[PDB]
Amino acid sequence: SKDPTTFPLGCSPDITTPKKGLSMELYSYDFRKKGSYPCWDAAYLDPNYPRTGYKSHRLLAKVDGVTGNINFYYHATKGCTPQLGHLPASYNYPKPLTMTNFTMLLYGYFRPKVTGFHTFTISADDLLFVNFGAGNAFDCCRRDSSADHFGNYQAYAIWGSKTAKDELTVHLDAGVYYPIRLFYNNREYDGALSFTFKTESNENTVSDFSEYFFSLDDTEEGCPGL
Ligand SMILES: CC(=O)N[C@@H]1[C@@H](O[C@@H]2O[C@H](CO)[C@H](O)[C@H](O)[C@H]2O)[C@@H](O)[C@@H](CO)O[C@H]1O
Ligand SMILES: [Ca+2]
Repeated sequence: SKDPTTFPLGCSPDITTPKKGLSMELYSYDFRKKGSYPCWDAAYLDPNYPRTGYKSHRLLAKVDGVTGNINFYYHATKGCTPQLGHLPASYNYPKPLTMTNFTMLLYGYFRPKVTGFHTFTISADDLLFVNFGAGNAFDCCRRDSSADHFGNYQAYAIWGSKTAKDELTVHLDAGVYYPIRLFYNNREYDGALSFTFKTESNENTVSDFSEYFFSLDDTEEGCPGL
């Protein structure tokens, strides 16, 4: 149920109009004390960090309606220094934040337009961990109760690996709502996130998620498929 799979389970909500976009939570991420070498904290790679550790830091912002092109590259100018900047407009959060050092959680549902094999390509500085599918990300219209219980990642990218890029090929059904969780961190300096996909049905890369990302209310019974 929770394991990654090429045939992720999806959801069938009883809702005539879903809400556009994913939800986002932003969290602080500190450097180690001055005189530390390296200056940055390796906590971001603690195995618990994407599940619980990120919540030991300050919740900075919680917003809805994240969609469009969510890709970014923040070029820092100084090492081992908090520097302010902005997320792209697509994130619905125009306040400044420490773009050199922060954590971001996105969640909601991906609804495909076509049926078939989708190949998602991701890259990140410093990390992007992706869950995708009911159970693997969270349970259908039962997100609040299953949010902390995601399974092993469907895809991940870590700066400093051999390549810092990953693919995920999954077969999806058009119009089905698939639970998705993105977890991002910048430890220091530059920060970057790339999230795009292709399908077998044409050669174009999709980078604008405007009619693909949705939010659904939880219900007592949930909204499983099949
Ligand atoms: C490996 C390392 O410590 N590099 C320093 C730079 O910081 C890293 O930058 C990479 C991207 O190149 C990445 O964002 C990583 O998260 C950062 O830790 C930077 O501080 C630079 C300043 O001149 O020095 C490098 O040594
Ligand atoms: Ca970085």
